[PDB]
Amino acid sequence: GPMAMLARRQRDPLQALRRRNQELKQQVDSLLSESQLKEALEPNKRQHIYQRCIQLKQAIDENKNALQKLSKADESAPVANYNQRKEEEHTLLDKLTQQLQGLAVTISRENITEVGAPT
Repeated sequence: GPMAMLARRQRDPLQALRRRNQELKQQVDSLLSESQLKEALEPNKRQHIYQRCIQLKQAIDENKNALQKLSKADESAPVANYNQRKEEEHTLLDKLTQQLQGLAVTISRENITEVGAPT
């Protein structure tokens, strides 16, 4: 068509995924922005942050699954820096996973109301 001049040329799934990963990071930073607020000391907000944390964690794990599935070694695509960027992407997403996971548990243990196991 009349758009035969795409300078982007986003072939590699790594680039598409990285775009989404960068977006996830912005959401994580935003979540931390909530956990950084004094108004977030509100008991109710803790559960709300906990919910947002689980959602993002699910999203990152989803990307991690996608990234693992987009490892076409049977195809002549993984060339040196390709595998390097793929591994480094694991490093970033993993820390974000741990960042949320650690925070989530920390917040989840702010609900020390039930000291037993009721049905």
